[PDB]
Amino acid sequence: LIVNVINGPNLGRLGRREPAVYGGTTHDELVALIEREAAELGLKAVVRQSDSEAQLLDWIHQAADAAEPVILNAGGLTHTSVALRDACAELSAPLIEVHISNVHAREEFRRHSYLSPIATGVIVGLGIQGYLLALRYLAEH
Amino acid sequence: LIVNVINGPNLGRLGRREYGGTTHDELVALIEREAAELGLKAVVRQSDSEAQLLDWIHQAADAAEPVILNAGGLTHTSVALRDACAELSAPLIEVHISNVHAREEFRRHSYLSPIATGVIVGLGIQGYLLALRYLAEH
Amino acid sequence: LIVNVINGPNLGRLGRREPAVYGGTTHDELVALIEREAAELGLKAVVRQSDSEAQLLDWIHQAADAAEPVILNAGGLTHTSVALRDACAELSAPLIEVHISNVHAREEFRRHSYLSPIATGVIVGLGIQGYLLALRYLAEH
Amino acid sequence: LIVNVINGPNLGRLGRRGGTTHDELVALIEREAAELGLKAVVRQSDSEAQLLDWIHQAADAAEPVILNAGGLTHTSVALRDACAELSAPLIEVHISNVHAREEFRRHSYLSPIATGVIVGLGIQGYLLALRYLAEH
Amino acid sequence: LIVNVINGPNLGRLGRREPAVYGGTTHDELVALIEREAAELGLKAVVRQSDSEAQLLDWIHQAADAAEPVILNAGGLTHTSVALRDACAELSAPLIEVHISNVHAREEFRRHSYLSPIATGVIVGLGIQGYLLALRYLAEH
Amino acid sequence: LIVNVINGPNLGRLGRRYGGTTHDELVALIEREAAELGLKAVVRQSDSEAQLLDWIHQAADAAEPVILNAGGLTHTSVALRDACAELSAPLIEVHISNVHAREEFRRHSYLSPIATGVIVGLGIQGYLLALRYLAEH
Amino acid sequence: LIVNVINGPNLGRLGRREPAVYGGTTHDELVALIEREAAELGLKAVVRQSDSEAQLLDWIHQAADAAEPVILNAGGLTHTSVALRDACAELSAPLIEVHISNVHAREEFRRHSYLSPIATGVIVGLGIQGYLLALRYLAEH
Amino acid sequence: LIVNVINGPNLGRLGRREPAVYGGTTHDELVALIEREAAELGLKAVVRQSDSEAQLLDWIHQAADAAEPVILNAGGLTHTSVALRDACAELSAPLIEVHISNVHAREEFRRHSYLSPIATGVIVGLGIQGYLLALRYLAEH
Amino acid sequence: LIVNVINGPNLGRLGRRGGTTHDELVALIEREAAELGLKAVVRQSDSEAQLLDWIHQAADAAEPVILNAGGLTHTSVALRDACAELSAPLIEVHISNVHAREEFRRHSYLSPIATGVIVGLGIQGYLLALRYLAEH
Amino acid sequence: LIVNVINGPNLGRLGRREPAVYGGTTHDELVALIEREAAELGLKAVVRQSDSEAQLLDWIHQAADAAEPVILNAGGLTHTSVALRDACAELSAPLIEVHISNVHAREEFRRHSYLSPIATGVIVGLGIQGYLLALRYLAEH
Amino acid sequence: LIVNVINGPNLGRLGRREYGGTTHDELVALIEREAAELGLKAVVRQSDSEAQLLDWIHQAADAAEPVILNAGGLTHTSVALRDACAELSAPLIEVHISNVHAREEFRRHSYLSPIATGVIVGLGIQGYLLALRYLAEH
Amino acid sequence: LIVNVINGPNLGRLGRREPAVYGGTTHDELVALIEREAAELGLKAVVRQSDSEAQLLDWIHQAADAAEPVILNAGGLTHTSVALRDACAELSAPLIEVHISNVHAREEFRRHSYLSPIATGVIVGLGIQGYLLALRYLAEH
Ligand SMILES: O=C(O)c1cc(NCc2cccc([N+](=O)[O-])c2)cc(C(=O)O)c1
Ligand SMILES: O=C(O)c1cc(NCc2cccc([N+](=O)[O-])c2)cc(C(=O)O)c1
Ligand SMILES: O=C(O)c1cc(NCc2cccc([N+](=O)[O-])c2)cc(C(=O)O)c1
Ligand SMILES: O=C(O)c1cc(NCc2cccc([N+](=O)[O-])c2)cc(C(=O)O)c1
Ligand SMILES: O=C(O)c1cc(NCc2cccc([N+](=O)[O-])c2)cc(C(=O)O)c1
Ligand SMILES: O=C(O)c1cc(NCc2cccc([N+](=O)[O-])c2)cc(C(=O)O)c1
Ligand SMILES: O=C(O)c1cc(NCc2cccc([N+](=O)[O-])c2)cc(C(=O)O)c1
Ligand SMILES: O=C(O)c1cc(NCc2cccc([N+](=O)[O-])c2)cc(C(=O)O)c1
Ligand SMILES: O=C(O)c1cc(NCc2cccc([N+](=O)[O-])c2)cc(C(=O)O)c1
Ligand SMILES: O=C(O)c1cc(NCc2cccc([N+](=O)[O-])c2)cc(C(=O)O)c1
Repeated sequence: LIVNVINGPNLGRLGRREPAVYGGTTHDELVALIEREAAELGLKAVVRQSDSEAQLLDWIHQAADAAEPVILNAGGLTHTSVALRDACAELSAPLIEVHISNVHAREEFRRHSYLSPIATGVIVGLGIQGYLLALRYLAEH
Repeated sequence: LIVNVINGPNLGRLGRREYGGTTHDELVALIEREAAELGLKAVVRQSDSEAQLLDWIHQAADAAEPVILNAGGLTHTSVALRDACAELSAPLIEVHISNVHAREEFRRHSYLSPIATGVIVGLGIQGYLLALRYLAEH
Repeated sequence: LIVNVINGPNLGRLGRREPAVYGGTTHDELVALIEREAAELGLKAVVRQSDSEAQLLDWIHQAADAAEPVILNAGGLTHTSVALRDACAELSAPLIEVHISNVHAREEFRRHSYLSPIATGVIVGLGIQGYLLALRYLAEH
Repeated sequence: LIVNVINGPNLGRLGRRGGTTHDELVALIEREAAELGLKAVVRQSDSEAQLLDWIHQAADAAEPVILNAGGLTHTSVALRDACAELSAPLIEVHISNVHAREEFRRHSYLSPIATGVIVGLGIQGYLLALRYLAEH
Repeated sequence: LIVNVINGPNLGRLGRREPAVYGGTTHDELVALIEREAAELGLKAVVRQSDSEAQLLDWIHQAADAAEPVILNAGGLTHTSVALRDACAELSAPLIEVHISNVHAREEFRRHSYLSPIATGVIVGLGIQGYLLALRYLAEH
Repeated sequence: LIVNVINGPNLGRLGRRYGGTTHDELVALIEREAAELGLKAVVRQSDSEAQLLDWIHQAADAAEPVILNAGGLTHTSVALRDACAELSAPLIEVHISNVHAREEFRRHSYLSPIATGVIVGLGIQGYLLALRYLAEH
Repeated sequence: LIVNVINGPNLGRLGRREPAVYGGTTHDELVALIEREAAELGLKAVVRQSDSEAQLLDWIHQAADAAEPVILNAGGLTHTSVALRDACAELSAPLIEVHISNVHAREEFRRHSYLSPIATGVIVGLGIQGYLLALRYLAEH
Repeated sequence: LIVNVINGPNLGRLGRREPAVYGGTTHDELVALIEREAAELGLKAVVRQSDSEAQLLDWIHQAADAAEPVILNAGGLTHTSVALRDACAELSAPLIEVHISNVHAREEFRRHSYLSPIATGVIVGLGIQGYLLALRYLAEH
Repeated sequence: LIVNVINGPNLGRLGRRGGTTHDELVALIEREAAELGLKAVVRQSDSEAQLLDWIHQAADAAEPVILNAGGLTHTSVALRDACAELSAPLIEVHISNVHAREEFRRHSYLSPIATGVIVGLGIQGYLLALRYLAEH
Repeated sequence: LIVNVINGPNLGRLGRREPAVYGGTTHDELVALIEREAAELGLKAVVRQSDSEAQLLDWIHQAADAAEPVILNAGGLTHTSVALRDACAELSAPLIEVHISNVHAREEFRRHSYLSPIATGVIVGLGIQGYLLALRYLAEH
Repeated sequence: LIVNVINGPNLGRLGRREYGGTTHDELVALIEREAAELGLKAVVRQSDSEAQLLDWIHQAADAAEPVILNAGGLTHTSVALRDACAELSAPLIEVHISNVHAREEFRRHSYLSPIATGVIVGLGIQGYLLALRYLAEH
Repeated sequence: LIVNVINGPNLGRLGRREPAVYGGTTHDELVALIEREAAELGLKAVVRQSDSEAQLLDWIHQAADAAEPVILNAGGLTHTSVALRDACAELSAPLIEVHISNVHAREEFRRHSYLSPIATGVIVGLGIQGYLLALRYLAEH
């Protein structure tokens, strides 16, 4: 089973920026770390990142079409794109929203999510380890 | 390293009446075994009483011990619980079995989330094990 | 047929005082007034009062295991206790919420109820006799 | 003592998508009324104007009112006003549990100036309203 | 110049109630007072009351058709009817909203009028005298 | 295959200050189209909530569809909504003007959540297009 | 009987420009008309204007101590000043709020008044004549 | 006469995803169906779809300079995009906002729109036929 | 001549991560109240039901109350109703300035029914409130 | 050590209207009491009152320059004057807000204060003693 | 060519700030020199008195003189100000020294902004100099 | 010394329609004035426009990485885009927001900006000159 991990706006600048907020692991490094861990779990992971909403929707259609699960961290889109939420609503396989930071201890507007109500589950504020714990849930279903 | 798992009211009624599946005494064994398997000691206690929860959260404060907590309904009502928890130096992880952001609008706000290290929602009984794992690393 | 009447915080000092917004009847004379009406319609009503939210929950628990119906007047907790709502959600058997005073005349915080949406029905502002009226609903189903 | 039972718009439709038509409820009420020594005058209208005149008449004659106003329960100040004048008890009644439903059904204009409220106890709620009046 | 005085629902009950609100004058006397003042001011006045919205809507249509000013006290309808407002918005002549009591000192729900924004002017809380001040406004324009 | 077209408060006043064209021209226009489509259309207009509620009850009992333009009652009357909810056949809300370009209070509608669909701002043809949707159900 | 007419900030600017929002009558001409009208009514009108809040407080204080009625158009202070409210609260004689323009046909902030809920009545939109009308209310006490 | 029919994010999935509403007609077919209807009415219907907000913006820019009509189903963007609204306001030919499903009967955030207050009119909940319906309006006016 | 000083949830934790412990607090309050002609009973509980019992006893005994209900200030309708019953003065004290804090701390169920409130003046609040009671 | 007791609008009229609510103590009796109290404690109280916002500003500016502590009862301006807050935030010394009446048992608009969030503390509802209690806090720091 | 620079409450206190480091006296001299460098005359006044502010605004209205106004807190609280300012027929520029959008919620609404020609915020005392430069060109 | 001037969606069509709300000067003419002016200050301006949020985020990343200041008119995204705010938050050099029109004289949705609270400052309503007055600030530091 393939499992898509999809990262949204600004997330390709992970590690080089905001290390005190998002940890020091880079995104090139995130991919490898997650690839390694899906393998160990008997899963295969496609980890991708984009600053373009249109790209994100395309990858979401692709997963919806393959019946593939999806670990999504939309960055700021989470609280703004109806378009995104509509795309993830097609997903037969489970959907796990992840955010490295604790969205709830942060600005007011980061506390409302157009995606949370249609997701299997959500993990927030557990750093980069939030992706791996998401794989783990999927590997068990 | 001792890890505190705390379950708020009505959580003694787990399993009985439908999600999963698992009962409370069962959940105790899953977590307890998983924890040791990770090299951790876990006490798991449930309570229908705010004062009992506050007491456990005080004892864990004094003891600098990490806390994992499904406070339940009190998540959305209790300022006392929130202030009890703010004292914690060790990580605190909020766990909810169901996906609360897909429920009534009043479970969509949590007094605990903004003072918590992290939050895990909608992943079932597995949530606890995942919190246990995060703690094993930090 | 075993009907449960539960009374939450502050109702213990009924009659006693204040007696003008709730009326003359004591808590003990309430038990007895119900206990008799319980007979007059053929059921065996259990009446209990506690200021402790936890006792109440324990009692709602029992009634759920027993599949026994519930008449509930949970003082102020009505408006602030999700856990009390949650425990009441479990009732196979009917739940009648009763408030002695017309809570819709009183302060605004008193005009929303967490219990109201998961209850079979609500009786409000018919005084002490409202408990009795709801005993009669249970007789008829 | 003549208790008035007034029923609002759409309530003549009773029994359609309790198969109790309006006409049947009038008989279940009138029985219980006298099975308690009271005269119950049960009426229905789709006209706000009409209901307002009915409440006028009860106002002018110190008679108790049991009111299920339907929609107008949430919309009508003119109805709130008229029911304010009732010196005798007013008991607002609704067959379904309005709190289990849409948010707009959760506010009532009537509830605050009413003596008491019965909700979602089906049709026996009208009857219970009477038993209360039975005690005055 | 014919001027229209229209009164909404419950306004036939002037005399009752409260005598505290409201005041002493019955609808009849008010009707008689208005006609007296209107002649005295050199205008003909037609005072009608109804508890019926459609009835009030027709009285307004005719005033639109005839280019007659209206002095309007709609009772509750002030705060609830788009129909009435829509209808009054067709009046080419002046429209003066009048209320007997001080609606800004009463229930929050009375502090909003659908008519106020499309009226020429508004007089409130000045009792029965209000109609006669409205009258005077109309006579000078 | 009958379609009820019901207009609400004020729409009697059409053509004398929606668009031009009178109410009488409207009924005429709606019939010719309904016939052009193998439908019979009964177009009535009241100012009374009572009169409307009643027509809705009749369409309910007869399982006829309704094109409704309730005027201001769209935004005020829960009564009108409950009667409309009874309908088993389609219900199509229509407005002549664009209710979303006007005052705020006109931008929420008690009917829309329980209607099949809504047509706003396309003037009088708004009714015509609605019948045509009913033609293909 | 002494009657006090008090105009708040900007109302010294009356007549000049001249707005079609307010009349072409200057604030001087307004004084003349009121005192004149009051004389015809057998009242004695003192008409004063200020841009200073504190000065309006002093005049209200002075009206309170002499138990004289007040016709008030506080301009915009209506909407912002609690201090004016508290000072007007202590009047025993009537207080009639007057605005030249219809303030419900205007912007949102002009549609709440700190004063309305404590005034005897309010006249809004009838132009300069509103002051004369309020005089008539007062002449008839 | 050229009419532009513009479909927003996720409308490429038309037919493949949840059919209760939006139906079982794919996007390809709709273009055929729209194209045929235009022939019948003596119109040329250009039908296009993009997940790219910038691609939509460009198409709407073009429709403006050409003064061509626009039928627009912007999907989610309806509720989240100001850029879209602004470009649309900029059109001089009519703009019919079309939505396949009854937006007003779903989640509250689908109940407010950016485009509607600047649209000629709006069609909702009439399925794929809305688009045919909007064409008819355009054919006559 | 008795004053009740009742302390809510978490306040048993004082001086531990403010400085002054709860045992110091009682010490301070008792002496100062003695210095004023009063006798002060200073109780503290994390349990809502116990606070109710302490407020009940005081309503019965017509003794004044000083109350730092902790978080219970913003959640407990029960507690408030219990305090509504008090006939002698009810003074609300918070050690910190609850208005410079989170939004939910800027609203109290209690304040609207207390004689008055003292906020943000640390431990001296209690003593200050004892001094309002000496004078009445 | 000098303490600034500043009283806002209407407070000059203490001891006159509204003996219930504000007490029987006059402002002159207040200025005296506070002065005697200061002596007993080792402080020198400077008590001033004004209905003028510009004046209170002046006074707070002066306290700021002298790094003197301020006890302020701002009257209405508590709820309205951002300019007041601004001047107060400049104080190095403690700032204790005082209200004679329990503002939290009165109109909602008094329930919220611009100053409270930047005050050392607030004492409300204890009548005139509240000024002496504030003094006494400043005597210990 | 006369330009009115009007400073509202608390602005007499610049330099004993918390808001730059320059004083009101000094700012008066900055502005005057720049205005003259720009072919203009700037009258710079500050008052803590709303009534005073209205007067100057009345005068500049009657003179059809443009206005640079930094109204302090009154920006958020005075309709009387809004009203006085609406009368001006020459441009009105609202200036603030500090970024108001980055502070309290109450600072994010203005009675003036809606009827100002334009607004300049966050750019320090320099905001006054640029405002002048716009009036210099139009 | 590089200064990035970056313009959002729709800004390409500057000059063309409008010339009322923001207009007259085309985007090219704009690029020329800014350049002519940036030089006279001893700066170099890079002026780019785009309809694409991704592209906009890309240019902010570049400025962010280069430590160059940014004058940004994001247009609509001012109000809608978290990701752009997060991208802007990483800049270490001043960020200045500019809008040609006065955004506070317009619709309510335009009266809130995600970037103002993280910008150095904002210039609004001075049209094109805003940009030139923004360079001028940068030249001073
Ligand atoms: O807006 C949000 O809720 C949000 C946005 C983002 N944006 C992505 C981002 C923002 C700033 C900087 C980076 N980065 O990785 O350099 C990445 C992340 C997160 C999170 O993972 O917790 C949450
Ligand atoms: O309101 C909540 O946030 C909440 C409350 C609760 N309450 C405990 C509870 C309520 C109903 C039923 C059970 N149960 O386990 O049978 C347990 C649980 C959960 C959860 O982890 O899904 C979330
Ligand atoms: O929060 C409520 O709506 C509520 C609270 C209460 N509180 C219980 C209570 C409070 C104060 C005093 C008494 N009592 O028994 O004198 C009882 C009662 C009722 C009622 O039955 O109408 C309703
Ligand atoms: O809701 C209102 O704004 C309103 C309603 C009404 N309703 C008419 C009314 C209601 C109850 C009783 C009577 N009456 O005359 O006994 C009359 C009047 C007035 C008024 O003239 O101040 C204002
Ligand atoms: O409040 C509304 O949404 C509303 C009210 C109405 N009211 C009907 C109406 C009011 C005033 C005048 C007329 N007329 O035809 O002269 C008709 C119509 C429409 C519409 O179809 O756009 C919408
Ligand atoms: O804010 C208000 O409600 C308000 C303000 C004012 N402001 C006083 C004012 C503003 C602009 C111009 C003038 N004037 O007379 O030159 C006077 C007047 C009126 C009114 O009398 O209708 C209402
Ligand atoms: O609900 C509140 O705003 C509140 C809560 C509390 N909670 C009591 C508390 C919580 C955590 C720690 C302690 N403590 O022992 O220092 C005390 C205190 C205060 C106060 O006195 O300012 C105010
Ligand atoms: O608006 C307020 O919160 C407010 C206003 C005021 N206004 C002062 C005031 C109003 C009416 C009468 C008097 N007085 O001194 O006779 C004084 C006082 C108080 C208080 O000390 O509790 C509180
Ligand atoms: O309320 C505002 O938006 C506001 C208030 C003020 N108040 C003036 C002020 C308040 C406190 C302290 C000072 N000062 O001179 O140190 C000045 C200034 C400014 C500004 O120029 O950016 C903005
Ligand atoms: O919503 C805004 O804050 C906003 C949006 C926009 N949208 C950009 C835009 C919209 C329509 C037309 C054009 N144009 O240049 O033709 C440009 C501009 C401006 C401004 O520069 O004042 C401000």
